[PDB]
Amino acid sequence: TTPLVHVASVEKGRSYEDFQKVYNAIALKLREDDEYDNYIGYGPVLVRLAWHTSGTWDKHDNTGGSYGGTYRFKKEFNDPSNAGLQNGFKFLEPIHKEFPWISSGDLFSLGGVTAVQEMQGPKIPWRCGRVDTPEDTTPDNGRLPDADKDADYVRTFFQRLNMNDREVVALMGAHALGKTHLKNSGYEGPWGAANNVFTNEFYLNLLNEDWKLEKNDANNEQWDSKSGYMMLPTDYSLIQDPKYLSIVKEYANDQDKFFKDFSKAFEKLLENGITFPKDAPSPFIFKTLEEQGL
Ligand code: HIF
Repeated sequence: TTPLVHVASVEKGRSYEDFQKVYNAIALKLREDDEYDNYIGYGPVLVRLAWHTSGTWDKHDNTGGSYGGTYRFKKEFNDPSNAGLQNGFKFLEPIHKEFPWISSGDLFSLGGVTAVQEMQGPKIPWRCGRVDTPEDTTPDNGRLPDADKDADYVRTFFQRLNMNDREVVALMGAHALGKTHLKNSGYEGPWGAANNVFTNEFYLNLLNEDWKLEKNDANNEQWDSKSGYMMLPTDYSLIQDPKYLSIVKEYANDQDKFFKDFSKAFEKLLENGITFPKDAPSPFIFKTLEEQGL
């Protein structure tokens, strides 16, 4: 199959204002449904949904990616790697119902951007234009990463998504959000204390906590601290590899730098595989509910 080209196509007649309204609806529901997952809220799962719907991309043939919004098809939403994301999709259902004009890919990705910003993270420029593609364009399961591997695995894995060392380490800071759930992934526990506030806590915890390699109730190894935090073997690999370690230390000591680098890497992740016409609108930077006094 020849390398497909996905050209961004703006939803008919829509502009910044239309998308800010969708952002707002998502942000308002995030505030409303705050009891989810023992009051962590839907922020983390929406970020993970944005990542997993974008992370199926393969730079070699442009298959997968955020463009098609293929997670709406059974093969992909039933991917074992996506266990638990159905909660995020259900959250977005009423949003898509109110704004039926937005594409699935635009909604999934915008959900992640909205969550990060509302959780006090950096502003993440976002571009519209993803177009829904047929069920036969859904990528096969197995493109998302395993968590029981080492640094070499992580480095090699992300090369498929065209991410370098700094981009990988910056992206990983998102694990400051939410937690692992034994029933979903075979891992259990949060990475930090501020589960629904976007900060550089992930890096400080990796470096400052005293970690012990233990077996959880699913008989899988994970690193645990007496504080009640955990790290996946892939997370811990960031301090085992000397190159990753240097970057982890940088972000643990510069919140602004982490925010700026994460913003760039996350937008890149959400845009991989998409060709934006020269005359396409500039990226949108949405105002938070707080900035709008809403
Ligand atoms: C090395 C690559 C990665 C691996 C192996 C990996 C494994 C897991 N990630 Fe995660 N991840 C991102 C966001 C989030 C978020 C948010 C969650 C929390 C979900 C929740 O419902 O709380 C979240 C949960 C989990 C879980 C637990 C799922 C569950 O049990 O519910 C696993 C096992 N992740 C990213 O954005 C990204 C790219 C950077 C940090 C990124 C990279 C990797 N992630």
